[PDB]
Amino acid sequence: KIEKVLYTGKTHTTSGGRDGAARSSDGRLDIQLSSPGSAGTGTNPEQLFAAGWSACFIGAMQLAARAAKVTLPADLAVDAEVDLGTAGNAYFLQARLNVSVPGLERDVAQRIVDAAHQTCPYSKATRGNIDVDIRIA
Amino acid sequence: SKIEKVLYTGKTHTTSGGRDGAARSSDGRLDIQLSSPGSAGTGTNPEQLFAAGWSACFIGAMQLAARAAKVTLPADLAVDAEVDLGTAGNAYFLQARLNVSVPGLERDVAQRIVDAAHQTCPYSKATRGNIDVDIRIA
Repeated sequence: KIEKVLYTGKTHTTSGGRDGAARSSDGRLDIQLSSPGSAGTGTNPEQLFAAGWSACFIGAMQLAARAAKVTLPADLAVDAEVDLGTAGNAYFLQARLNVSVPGLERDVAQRIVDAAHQTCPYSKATRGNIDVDIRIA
Repeated sequence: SKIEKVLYTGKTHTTSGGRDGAARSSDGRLDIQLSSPGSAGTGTNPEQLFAAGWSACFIGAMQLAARAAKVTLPADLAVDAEVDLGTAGNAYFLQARLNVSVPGLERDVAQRIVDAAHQTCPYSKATRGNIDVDIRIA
């Protein structure tokens, strides 16, 4: 249970079927949507979740690196994949985050990635409910 | 291994500089700048992205339920989502509110579709028990 609310992201999302749209309250996000894998030019929940988790993960890595007095490489990146899949009539997500951290000693890099996976609120939100493979790539 | 068949994989490349960042999907369908919401930078953020993604996924689960029940959903269907980033102690957490608008649909049928979507939506499954989620129907 949150004690202090620091920021609220607000969106309005519409759909006419296969194609839709989502716009944030402040216009920062203004995107078209199309069903994942369909013919549409819009994005989808899997791409959105991959982007959002990856961003939050990098921020958590930066926090951890500060606490450890470690400088992260300029070329830090996360290549994420989020699958939609089924078992029977039931749908699930699963995720892979491949962290690119060139220049850091193995142990140092692993400690930072491990701290991030512990502190990242998206990682906390999904803990124990979906499979998540975090690797240094 | 909950998944037996993978239907779709979304792929992204994300970088940040700690003030600006960027995320781009492999097929360029998503191509966004990121900014800290504590700045007035024009980039988006993980809370907006999560709000949008869950909303999109929720609508898709409603569409699935409505199709099977032979229900026509309003063309002006909408989900208004809010995702809070908050703290307890020095630790960060999310919570969410989804407000579903289905103008013209009888409230009985709306409740059936919404209650079904919250059970079957993969984002709702992925977060179950870890964060507070309030679902309302306008």
